[PDB]
Amino acid sequence: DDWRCARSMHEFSAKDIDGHMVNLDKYRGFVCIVTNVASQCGKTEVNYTQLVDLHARYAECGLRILAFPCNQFGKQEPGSNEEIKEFAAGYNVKFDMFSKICVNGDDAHPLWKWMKIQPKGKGILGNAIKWNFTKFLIDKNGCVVKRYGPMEEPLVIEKDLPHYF
Repeated sequence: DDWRCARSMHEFSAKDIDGHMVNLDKYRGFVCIVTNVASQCGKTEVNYTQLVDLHARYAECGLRILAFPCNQFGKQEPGSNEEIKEFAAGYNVKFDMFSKICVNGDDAHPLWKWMKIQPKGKGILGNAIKWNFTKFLIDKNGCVVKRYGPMEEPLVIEKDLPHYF
């Protein structure tokens, strides 16, 4: 449980959707949106399309997006990593797709256990991720700066990006 004493997203690693181990310190210096995704939710389309739009408009200013598939919410991400990769490609995703994980419970990926206990990572009701497409905004130092619920369209994050983005 070394995740509990971490102070930055940059202290974690995660397998990408192709199986390559990513050291998240590669995001040092970048503003990041971290989100749990699913292919079989009613808002799947609006979330993917808006995240792609944010990335197209702000990648050159240093925005990065880390999408973590998760099957814990209505069994709405049942497919294999290869299937999910091809699904995201259908929305023209060019940001970073990760291998499927859990976000709640003791088996949750340590990055997610950590984000949920940060001062700005707590939800409106409590810490647990409530459904697909929760979003966390992470600053260039790897700290959580804001959390957005499943009903928040990604475009709501845009105003919270740095004023010179």
